[PDB]
Amino acid sequence: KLESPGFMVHKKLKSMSQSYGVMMTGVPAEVLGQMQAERSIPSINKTGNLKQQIAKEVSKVCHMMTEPTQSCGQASNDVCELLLGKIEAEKFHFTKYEALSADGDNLKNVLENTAPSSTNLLIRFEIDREDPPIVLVKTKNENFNPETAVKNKIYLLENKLYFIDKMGNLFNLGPGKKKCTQLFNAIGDSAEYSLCDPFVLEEPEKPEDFAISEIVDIFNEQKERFDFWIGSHSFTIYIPQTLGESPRQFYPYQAYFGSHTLQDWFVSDKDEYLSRIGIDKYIEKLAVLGKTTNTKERSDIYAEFFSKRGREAFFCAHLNEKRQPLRVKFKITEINPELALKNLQETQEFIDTHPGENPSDKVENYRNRAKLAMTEHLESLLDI
Repeated sequence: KLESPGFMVHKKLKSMSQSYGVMMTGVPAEVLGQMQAERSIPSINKTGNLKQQIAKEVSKVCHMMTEPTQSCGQASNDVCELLLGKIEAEKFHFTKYEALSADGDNLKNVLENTAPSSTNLLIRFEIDREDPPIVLVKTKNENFNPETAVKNKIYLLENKLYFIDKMGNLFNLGPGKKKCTQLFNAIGDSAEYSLCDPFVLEEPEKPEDFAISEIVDIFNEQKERFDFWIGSHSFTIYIPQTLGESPRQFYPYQAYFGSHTLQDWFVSDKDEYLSRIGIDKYIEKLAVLGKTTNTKERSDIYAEFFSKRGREAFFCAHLNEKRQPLRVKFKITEINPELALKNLQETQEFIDTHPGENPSDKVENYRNRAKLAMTEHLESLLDI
């Protein structure tokens, strides 16, 4: 089979990732271990047993390296870095996302206006869910420390009404000290109260329910100060240049934290499986995920596209239903296959430098050196 240089990017990336998993980041093992040691230092109690807490922290990290701990964002970053190169990946990273139009037209048209034989496209997607606060916590100010408080809640003190958002930003919601002192006393003593409860915002009876409904209306009137959106998935699609009049093919790439790595994805050939749906039908279903209000339909598309292969049935079932609305945004660039292939071969050669007859021996050698570098870095930093 003769294939374009563009397709050879995809084939090379897939094969290497299948074989070498974590080594594709190109990060030397001694660098990875020192970063894990530094990341776990805040976890260690200076007064306690040092030689003991070290062995525990190195044991956690050892556990994790055989668990699926690669995040979707990291997987996407790694693809963009390999395909675009370090410098142009950072440009792309500061490009703004465009919201996918209602039918993917804006994205279908970009594809319509590019010659399958001339161009190699990399599309990056992000998927956010709308996550507004749903609890109000009444606390006296003595035992309110804004640095520690749980996020995405509304807090009512005697003299302030605060919204702590997902980033820990503290928003004063507007009322003065007198109005807060009145709201604070009208409400009873639960820990938390709900702010979404029906016939508790529309048909209030109890004075406490009026107070609560009153805070809800204050929050809603100023809702555009806030961003309730939070990321839930990140992934890329690669569309290599075609040969002759061969049809145009897309390959989706992803990891999903706690479910599977980019390597697991490729080993399961779910990229090939989804490839067969065709880029139009894929984008079409992506669009549906964005506008729908149908929970079953929402959970189904998300699971079909983004679950570990073989778990389409329950990835988003029950507790893991996709209850909140989703929006789909994207951003697209072009690829110089010769740069991409050159970056993959620099990775391959960094991998070949590792002792080990099989790919699986190299990965173990990489993991062991990372473990050993993490221990020693932890020892040196703690004076053992």
